[PDB]
Amino acid sequence: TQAVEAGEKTVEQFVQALNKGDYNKAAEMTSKKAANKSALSEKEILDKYQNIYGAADVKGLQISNLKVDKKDDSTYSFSYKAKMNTSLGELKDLSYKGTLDRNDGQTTINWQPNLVFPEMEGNDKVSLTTQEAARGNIIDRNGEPLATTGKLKQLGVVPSKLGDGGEKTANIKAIASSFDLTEDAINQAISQSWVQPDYFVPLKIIDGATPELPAGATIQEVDGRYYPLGEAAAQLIGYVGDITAEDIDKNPELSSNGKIGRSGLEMAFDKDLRGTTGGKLSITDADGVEKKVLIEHEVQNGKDIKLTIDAKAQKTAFDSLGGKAGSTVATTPKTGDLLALASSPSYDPNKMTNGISQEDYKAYEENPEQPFISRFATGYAPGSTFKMITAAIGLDNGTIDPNEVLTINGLKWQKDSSWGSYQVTRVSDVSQVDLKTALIYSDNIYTAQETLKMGEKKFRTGLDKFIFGEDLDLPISMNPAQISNEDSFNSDILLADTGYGQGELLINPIQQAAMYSVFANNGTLVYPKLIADKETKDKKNVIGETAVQTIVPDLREVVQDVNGTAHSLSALGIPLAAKTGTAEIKEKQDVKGKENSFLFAFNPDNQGYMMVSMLENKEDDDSATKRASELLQYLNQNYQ
Repeated sequence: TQAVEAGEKTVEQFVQALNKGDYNKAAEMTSKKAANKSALSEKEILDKYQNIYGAADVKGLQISNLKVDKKDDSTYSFSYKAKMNTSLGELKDLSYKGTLDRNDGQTTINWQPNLVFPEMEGNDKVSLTTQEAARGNIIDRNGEPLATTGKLKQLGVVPSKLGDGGEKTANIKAIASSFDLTEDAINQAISQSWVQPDYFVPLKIIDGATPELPAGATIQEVDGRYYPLGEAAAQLIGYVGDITAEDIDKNPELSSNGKIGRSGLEMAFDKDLRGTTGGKLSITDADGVEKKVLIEHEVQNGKDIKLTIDAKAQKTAFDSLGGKAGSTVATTPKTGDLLALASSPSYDPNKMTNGISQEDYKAYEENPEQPFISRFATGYAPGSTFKMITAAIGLDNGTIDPNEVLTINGLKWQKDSSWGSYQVTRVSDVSQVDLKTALIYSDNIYTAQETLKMGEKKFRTGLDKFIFGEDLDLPISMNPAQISNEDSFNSDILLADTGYGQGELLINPIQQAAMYSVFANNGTLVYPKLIADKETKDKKNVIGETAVQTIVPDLREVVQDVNGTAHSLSALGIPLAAKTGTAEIKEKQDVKGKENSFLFAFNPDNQGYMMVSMLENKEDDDSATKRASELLQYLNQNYQ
């Protein structure tokens, strides 16, 4: 019994050493090389495991049903079931067997080639054939492609057919002036270490028709990942890169030759898009005559993911931002379909997945506007557009009388001298302000006063009926929206700021479009939806239908009244209920004050579309309303 427990522990340590990849550690637990003892030396056992288990990318060896008994005074037989993960899948129901040797004070494994794979004997080889799986496509709601696998035009040069001295410089300047590329860049490419005289040196992917090819230039068609929309949806879709040795160490079922998504949806749906590697792992004899086929299954190409995105709306929404910092979310508020998730500025996913230089990538990672940020999923303060929610809450608890008129003098206001130097600021010096006037002129002083009259308790009771703290069911990496840092404001100033949407509030544009959807469903919140096949989830009785029928007509006047903040949208001549907003941002790291411009708009007649747009750190005389003329036309025409 005492010697039997050491045998089991030896087997346990042996499998553990194999599971952690330490083959030398496992090989040093084997007995001496002999006929009935071990079959190979320690170094030979190391090489056999490293070669065989490394070719199949074996990882995660786990055992069960371990039984160690006794055969003689020094031989102890053992047996266990085992399972492992390979490049083709999981090998299950593996019946291993062997013996041990307690010659001295140490039990050692009588190593045999059947401890690699069950039915291996003598000098049996292992063969692994694999067929790559084609990565699936990402399409919009109408089948238009957002991420596909197509043929690309690879522009490159051969240093031998280029020239010696003079002709080489002239052709490089000709291949540089014809394809828009630095003359020093072509020389740096053809002079790298790996380059040999008669090699094809790739340079740039051409997305149009082939221009004139000077001497040495040649195009070679290669298949690779292609993104039609380009930077317009680079943050949403993401990109794919070459699979590295560490990625295979993490997941052996990846292709050691394929592509893996690095960000966005290409990464979120990498398992559903990469497919499963087909092939056959088998045990062959001395040559290539197969004995036992361990694993085998046909190749399964990746599935296709169909999004709710509208391809043209996504392109229009991104281009409308004009390269500035901001985001735009367009939805169908009754179903939650995400028609567009634009984020600007952006990067080139085609340049990212093909040939990207360490200089252009550094330019993408140092731009203070940070193009890599998915701004539709980044938590921001909602701005003065949030007064709608504060008003809708005030109408449900009877705090806000739509006809009651507050008397406000000036542009700054504070409850008490206790506030110190902080004052709620408004842009329009309107004396007699009621609810309708406050929404037209975007009066923060009205909202700050009604919020304080409402009280923290009633205000949070209305806010808690929304989606604060909820993790949305979307394949987009996101943090849930918060009302503040803690569950209590503990500051009348912070409560007033939260009234008009800029305290410790953090709500990303997707969560904003969710909360604002109540105005298109009579107080019923419709969760956003990105996958076309999913069902519409809703949250009924968020705000009162009385509040919606009171605020939406006022939101119409935001566009129709000549002093409305969105009156420039009346140029469209379409039914529009809209709301604008601003947000002042100034932390300790900020130089001066940075302002964010917001616009919320939707069709109040048919509820066919809804739009929220933001301009982060706006330039002077710039606004989200200024750039929303085109997207609103498209959504009004194509989504009734």
